[PDB]
Amino acid sequence: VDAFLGTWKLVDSKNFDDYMKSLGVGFATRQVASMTKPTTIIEKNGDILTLKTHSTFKNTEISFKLGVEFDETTADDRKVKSIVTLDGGKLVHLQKWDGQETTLVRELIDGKLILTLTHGTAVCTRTYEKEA
Repeated sequence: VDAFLGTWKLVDSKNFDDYMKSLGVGFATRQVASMTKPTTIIEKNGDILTLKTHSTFKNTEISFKLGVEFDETTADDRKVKSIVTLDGGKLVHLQKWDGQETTLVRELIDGKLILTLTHGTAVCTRTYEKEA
């Protein structure tokens, strides 16, 4: 997990508004979150991986041990069971709640954190460059 550890600012968000409508997010939060560029910062302690998404809405902190499902409240106010494991340098995250489940697949392509947000026929592929 070493290549993840660093500060990362949003460079591109392809298909963001299509993913936000598939989940159920109203027009003012859907438009302000596309204008916002949030800073994802992955850190370490002793197996406790602290991923801090610093947005102009609510700052979400997730603390995770690689193969452990944890109950978490999101920035859109939702109880979600959150299972992230490492697949050869790839944090394959799955947040699941009452029929609806979104995958947050984070993959290093040429020093860039590619956050692939897939739900109901709308994949938002988000390029982040390293600011560390």
